[PDB]
Amino acid sequence: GSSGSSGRIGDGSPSHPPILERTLDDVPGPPMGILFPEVRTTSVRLIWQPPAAPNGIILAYQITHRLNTTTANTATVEVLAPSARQYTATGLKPESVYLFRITAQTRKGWGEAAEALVVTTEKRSGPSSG
Repeated sequence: GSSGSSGRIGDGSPSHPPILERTLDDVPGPPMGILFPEVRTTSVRLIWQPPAAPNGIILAYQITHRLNTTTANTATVEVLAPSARQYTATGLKPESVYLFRITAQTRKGWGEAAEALVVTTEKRSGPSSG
């Protein structure tokens, strides 16, 4: 009796690790997308967005409004819900500038904060640059 045989070898199969994999906890980042669509004298309304990298369930947010140039003791910051993308600021002095600091609240605390300035007036103005 007798017989023979033969074959060939080979292999290959690349892959990639899945993103969005937070092992540890940590406060969120700065809320980007701070634009002022509606801004009046003593009443403004800006809109922001959540941080692509929350790295933690948002419990709420904070919007600090104050006069960039004025006097006082502190700034009356307001806490928003974790499902708040926009906010309304009432009781602002016209013919001035206000700094809007947006922040989120997690199980760790308050992470980065997005600062956005907005003037109070009826005359629309926007240089757009930088």
